[PDB]
Amino acid sequence: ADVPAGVQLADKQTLVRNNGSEVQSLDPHKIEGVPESNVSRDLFEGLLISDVEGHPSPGVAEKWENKDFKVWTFHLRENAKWSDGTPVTAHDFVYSWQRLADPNTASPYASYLQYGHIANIDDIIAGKKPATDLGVKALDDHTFEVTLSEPVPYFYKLLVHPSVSPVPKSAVEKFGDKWTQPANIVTNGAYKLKNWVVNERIVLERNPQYWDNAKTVINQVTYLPISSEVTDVNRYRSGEIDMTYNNMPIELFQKLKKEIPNEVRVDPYLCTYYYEINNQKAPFNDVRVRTALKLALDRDIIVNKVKNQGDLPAYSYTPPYTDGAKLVEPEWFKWSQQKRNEEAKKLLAEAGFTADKPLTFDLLYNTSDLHKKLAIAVASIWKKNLGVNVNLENQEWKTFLDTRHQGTFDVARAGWCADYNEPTSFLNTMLSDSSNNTAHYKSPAFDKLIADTLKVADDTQRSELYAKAEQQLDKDSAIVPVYYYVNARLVKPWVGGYTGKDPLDNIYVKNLYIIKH
Repeated sequence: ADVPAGVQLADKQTLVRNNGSEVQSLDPHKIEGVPESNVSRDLFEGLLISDVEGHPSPGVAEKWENKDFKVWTFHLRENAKWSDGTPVTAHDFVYSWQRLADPNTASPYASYLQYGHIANIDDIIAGKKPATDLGVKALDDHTFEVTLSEPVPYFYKLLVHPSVSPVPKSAVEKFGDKWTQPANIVTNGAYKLKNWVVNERIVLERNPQYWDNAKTVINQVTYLPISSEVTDVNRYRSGEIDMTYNNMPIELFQKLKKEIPNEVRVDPYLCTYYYEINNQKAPFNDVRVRTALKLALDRDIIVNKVKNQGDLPAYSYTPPYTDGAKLVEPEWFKWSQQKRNEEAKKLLAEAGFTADKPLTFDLLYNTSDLHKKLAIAVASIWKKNLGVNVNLENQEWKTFLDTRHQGTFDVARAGWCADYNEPTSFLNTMLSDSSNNTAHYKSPAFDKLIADTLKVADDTQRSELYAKAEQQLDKDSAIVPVYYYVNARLVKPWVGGYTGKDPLDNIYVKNLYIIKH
């Protein structure tokens, strides 16, 4: 943290953050969500990290070079250490990226190495080559070299994500799935794990071995698993919580802006809220059905009447304000809702649905006040505008994500936030073979457009191809875009260091501090 001249620090430097749900895991290779990543940034540090405004900055690597954007060489700081006092080396990164690539680890982020195009990853994912063939090597203990199969100019931006953080081989091997328990875990970020009570709290304490430990201010941070946004705001206003999770309750938000305006932080956020359709399951494998659901949803009602929290109606998957996005707004989005409804009802009638045999399906959402109220409104809207019946189903976060990967669903509430600020951070998740493709969408035309983006050496042609890929996704109605999120949360006046300037919201508790109050 960089404490401004003159601020008086509180005597007790502790923080309580709500984290939206119980994490899937603390293992960097077994996670894919925001709550998981929130805890991961405090515990495990990769090659680079985001600074307080979101810029990619030195992490374990203090400096790096690239040759033709294909061979990237990272110089690791000599004093980077694990919480047991042992050095973090380039060998730790070799082992870790191999474990991420290995099919036996079954990481949801195995395709992150395809997104960066590390040499040989496709054959490794498909089991044709061993993970030791991955294009990474330790040139010495403090030098990690990555070789890609084609130039990737934004490659370093991917490196702040948890999936490419190091994991301690000795603990993983000796303890297996229990390596992340407090007694066994070894970490290299600013904090160490003190307590992990499932569905109660995660407590982190400062890691004295962290290389930048002298600049860490907060001594202990607790992460809570509260999925009710109303309850989170209640425990923030009672004094227990210092920073809520950034999902806000419909019940109280309007009230909050007028009662405590200075605590309500609302900033840009590169995330998209959408209904994910399972594209491989009839009748959702019919584009007419998917288009009808997309058009009949009334975004103005949801975004402006039901939610009204500053979100913008969405017509794409990649947010239009992503760095490099130059998207073409489709004609259906400019139409009136009445015209969208007619087209939708027409496509459904063409699809074979009638009043006698209506379209009836499930709408899965993870437990949440926000998601439940929005799914009840969407169910109503679809019933009124299109005559479809939906059965709402809630599941806790970890189970919800597993359900989506299994494909044991019809339509699911969904949200993707960028991992690096560039359109492929969204677009690569819709590639046929992506480990993050929970839409189960497979389009050779879409895959080809994205493959062609690194076959050109021009950001204008790249942007044009990203626009065309969005148009292909839209023409196939792979998803139902609803709105582009804003990052809205409550932060007590005494929490210093949270700028809100990073549109990826990659907060590190090592950057915050408590002002005397």
